[PDB]
Amino acid sequence: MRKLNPALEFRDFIQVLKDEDDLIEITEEIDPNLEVGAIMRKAYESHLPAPLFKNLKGASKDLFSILGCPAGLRSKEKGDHGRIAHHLGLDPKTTIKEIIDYLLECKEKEPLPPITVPVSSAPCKTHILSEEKIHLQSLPTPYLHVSDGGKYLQTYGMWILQTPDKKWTNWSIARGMVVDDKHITGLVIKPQHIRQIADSWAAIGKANEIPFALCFGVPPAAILVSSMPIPEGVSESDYVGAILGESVPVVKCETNDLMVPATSEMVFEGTLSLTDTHLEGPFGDMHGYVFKSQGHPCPLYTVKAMSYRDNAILPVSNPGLCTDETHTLIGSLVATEAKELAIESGLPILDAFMPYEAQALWLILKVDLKGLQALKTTPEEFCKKVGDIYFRTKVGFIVHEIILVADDIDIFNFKEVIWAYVTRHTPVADQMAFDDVTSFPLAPFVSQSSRSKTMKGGKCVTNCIFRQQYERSFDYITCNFEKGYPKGLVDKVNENWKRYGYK
Amino acid sequence: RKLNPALEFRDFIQVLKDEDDLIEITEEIDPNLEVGAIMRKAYESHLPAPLFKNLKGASKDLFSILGCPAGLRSKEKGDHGRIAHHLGLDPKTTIKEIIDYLLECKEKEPLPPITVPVSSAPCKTHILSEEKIHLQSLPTPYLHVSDGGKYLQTYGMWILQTPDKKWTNWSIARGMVVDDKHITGLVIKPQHIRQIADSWAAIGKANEIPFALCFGVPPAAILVSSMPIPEGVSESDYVGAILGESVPVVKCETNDLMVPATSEMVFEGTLSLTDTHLEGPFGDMHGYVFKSQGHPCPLYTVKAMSYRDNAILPVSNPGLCTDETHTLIGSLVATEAKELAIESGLPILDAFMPYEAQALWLILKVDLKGLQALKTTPEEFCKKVGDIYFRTKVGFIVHEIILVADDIDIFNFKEVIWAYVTRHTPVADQMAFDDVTSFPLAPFVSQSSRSKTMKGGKCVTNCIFRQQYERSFDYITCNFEKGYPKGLVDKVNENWKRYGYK
Ligand SMILES: Cc1cc2c3c(c1C)C(C)(C)CC=[N+]3c1c([nH]c(=O)[nH]c1=O)N2C[C@H](O)[C@H](O)[C@H](O)COP(=O)(O)O
Ligand SMILES: Cc1cc2c3c(c1C)C(C)(C)CC=[N+]3c1c([nH]c(=O)[nH]c1=O)N2C[C@H](O)[C@H](O)[C@H](O)COP(=O)(O)O
Ligand SMILES: [K+]
Ligand SMILES: [K+]
Ligand SMILES: [Mn+2]
Ligand SMILES: [Mn+2]
Repeated sequence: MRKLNPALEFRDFIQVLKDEDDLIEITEEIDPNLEVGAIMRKAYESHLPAPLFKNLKGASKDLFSILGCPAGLRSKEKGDHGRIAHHLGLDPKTTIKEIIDYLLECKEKEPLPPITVPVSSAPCKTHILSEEKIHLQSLPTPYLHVSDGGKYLQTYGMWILQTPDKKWTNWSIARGMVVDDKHITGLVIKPQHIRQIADSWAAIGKANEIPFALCFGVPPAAILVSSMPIPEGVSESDYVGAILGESVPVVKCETNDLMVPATSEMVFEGTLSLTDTHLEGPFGDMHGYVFKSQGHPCPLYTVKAMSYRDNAILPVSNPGLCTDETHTLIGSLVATEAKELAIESGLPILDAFMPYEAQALWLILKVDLKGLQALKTTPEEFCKKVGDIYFRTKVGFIVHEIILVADDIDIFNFKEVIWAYVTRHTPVADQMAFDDVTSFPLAPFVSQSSRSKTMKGGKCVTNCIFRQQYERSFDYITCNFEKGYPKGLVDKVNENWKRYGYK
Repeated sequence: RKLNPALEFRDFIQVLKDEDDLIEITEEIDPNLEVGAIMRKAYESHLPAPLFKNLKGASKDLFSILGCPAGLRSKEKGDHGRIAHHLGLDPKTTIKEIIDYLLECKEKEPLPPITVPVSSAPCKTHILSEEKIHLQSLPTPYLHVSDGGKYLQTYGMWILQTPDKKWTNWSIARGMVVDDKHITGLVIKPQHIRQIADSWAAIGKANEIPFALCFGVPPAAILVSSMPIPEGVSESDYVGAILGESVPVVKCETNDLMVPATSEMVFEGTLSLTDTHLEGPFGDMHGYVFKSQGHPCPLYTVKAMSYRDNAILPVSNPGLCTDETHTLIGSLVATEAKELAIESGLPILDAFMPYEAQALWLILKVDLKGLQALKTTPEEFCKKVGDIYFRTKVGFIVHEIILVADDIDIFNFKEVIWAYVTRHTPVADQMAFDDVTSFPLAPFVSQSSRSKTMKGGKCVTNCIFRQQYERSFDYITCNFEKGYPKGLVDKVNENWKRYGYK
């Protein structure tokens, strides 16, 4: 078998998961109407192998297979974050901390802008359809959740938009549903870069004609960085190239000047209008709900051209209850940028993480107690400093509760987090509300209350650092097996376990 | 005959053996740390309970240790089966069914204990008078690093009786060996051990309260010992109702208290509230040993002991979830919490204290039809709820009451945490109670200034959407079992193996 590069090539990503027994090719006919979604949910929820649906009801030979759960969790024996690790070309057993720290290290690497390759060598140019041959309604697009507002073709593809001055090309994920034979609609909302760039087209009189590309089965490093809140003005492609150690190979679109990854499974091209809008949503989302007939108009994308590979594969995320990509990518790439912001701001933080169990609503900051102690501060002042750094930023947008814990908590393990949360904060008294900051409109407690009108508040910083940890050493015993007892005793017990009779 | 694990501690051990849920460790184990460490490993992976048959320093009779008598075990055998066996219930009975059974038992005729012959009573097999009491000779475990001492009393039953003899209380409260004749332990309000002790102090007998301390009692008894049943009600009579028969008892050597005839060990003597000794710290239900944070507690003077051949000390070693301080303490508060909701007219279907929340969170499953009939608001309902629970003994340990609608399975922490984070606005949906009694054991209380006031720091958290207070609100829960029509869910489960899943 060839040497696999799953960060660079979507199909190598598929092969590496086969070789790890982490992918199940389903060859029997599966209905894109709910059945795909339901299988994906069953697989996410027990951390099982990713399904590749090779035989979809209503598919042509090329359009398409579906890959579900591309960044779901899997058994610990294989490395439970192996799928995320493979998007970055890392050892499958890498921890999430290491994943995060690698993304931060790649920020100081030389950015490698994309490299144009010949069209004759680019798999995404194998088939080219011009406008009259665009028939979105004939694609076997999944209907992912009951009461979704339409069929969501765009759950794990990359939108490419570029500023008018050509200086900033943004790659990002935002949901899109098929509206009719030629149109997609989806979220283009503040403070997302896709809206920022669309607005820069509006600012010069071209709100009804913004060029885009939508690419599926891009280099897995590209799709991951597509979900990451990197800074404005920074073209994702260049940071992808630093992650990969090589420039992303690209080709020009058929109908505009945008560059698309040469190994994409499927490329859609066209223009976006902010002034022609269509009812969109609802969509089963990151917090675990479909709220019925709660759609709202969004912009229309007119598809004008398409290109694709033989036997093309559509990667799909089907969000809901933890754990899926809206938790493993959205949350952790937020936590990555929250750590960066801590470094920028000088907060005494070791790590950051968004527990999956908290539906990417909670941001846990692991506080370096010595560094905290060096500030000579109080919980009230420190919680204010922290909330003020995070809750007015794009990075802090999805976050409604920042939880501060000492450096004895493994924040990446929710058994330790929930322990620290309930045992170390006094309800209400240890929580600081932030009334005036922008609410995340998707939080169900926000959207299903009068706060959906006012758009402000409902966020807090929760102090789970004991008062004495603001001042000095505080040595207590954590009462479990591994931490509670001397290393000699833990080993002795572990060595003799079978001999005792445990079977 | 038939084993009766509810009535006999040794039948309880036998049915755990019969289910491969008990490991008899026959090599030498040190009660210094090693027992407690083995126990922690067992609890934390829901493994078979250890029976330590050969403790360093033990005599032939005093003693073996059974750890984890109410720990959780594999779902295959019934994960709550140890608790079900304390009540003589099917081992696969769920904790909801356990709770509802305890509530049913409240309607049965109470059966007070019946005296049986001393000659037949196992707990009278060996009898020691005062001079032969040597508590330092017992292989008492040192359960956690930095414990204040060796806690003999973690899963036994204190017996105190009011001076007028109308109420005999059975309860568990920790106790450590002080010296060769004395134990010290918690005796705090609002617990009944303290309430009864105070009634003795009011008539000039604070320094001479009769007590008995019993180990390896009838498991139904040790379970009700951890339950906050009403004041004035003798546990023995409800334990009777649970068993379908009177607990068999015998009189103490040195006082008038009645002890279970099948007890493994009985210690007797006098409690003094006014002779105190440094007690603790102890690794307790919230998961911490706070080093050198002991406090003065009453002294128990042991004047007599009796015991069986080959006696067994049952032991609980608390800490991170899950152990008896969560499965018994929490669930038994929940049981009385549900009973209180019924008596107070709240529309509560079920109550539970998730193990993950270290018995600090009480979840109340609200009947939405009942809530809607109230025509109330969240603010009013949260007040009503906190007022009912936080001002009474049953609410003592609980710092946060979480209200959820009837679509949440409160026995499943995946649904509870999902509902918690998604359905309440941080701070705005929380109502603080400032003037209620704090649980002194909560680490956020003990390690703050609130340790000096003992007031406040409790809250009710509203996880019921605003619309659910008024009318129907049909939304889709985005998971496999709830999100999809039943026919599809069944179809996927039937075809799973054929897809290629293994
Ligand atoms: C991984 C992932 C990220 C989604 C996402 C999903 C996934 C799988 C979906 C498709 C399943 C459902 C909803 N999503 C949207 C989304 N951002 C957004 O504006 N609208 C969305 O609809 N995000 C987040 C978005 O990709 C991140 O906020 C990026 O930081 C945005 O890029 P930018 O920083 O360049 O604006
Ligand atoms: C099961 C159980 C219950 C403990 C307990 C433990 C266990 C295993 C320990 C021994 C491992 C550690 C600490 N415990 C104490 C405790 N109550 C108390 O006042 N002091 C305690 O030290 N409890 C709770 C007590 O048993 C319940 O609150 C009962 O409601 C008390 O009975 P009462 O209502 O008759 O007063
Ligand atoms: K991005
Ligand atoms: K009791
Ligand atoms: Mn961007
Ligand atoms: Mn009582």
